[PDB]
Amino acid sequence: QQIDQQIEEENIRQQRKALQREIEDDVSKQREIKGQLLAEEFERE
Repeated sequence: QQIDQQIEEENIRQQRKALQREIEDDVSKQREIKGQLLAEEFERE
């Protein structure tokens, strides 16, 4: 039974990555939004 659950302990060490993927979305959006907004700043002059 301990081995059965020793394996589960590793199964659980194996959500952070999906948040990491999200981290990159956060980065891309803000980076590109700054460019979109500067393009808007000119359009809005």
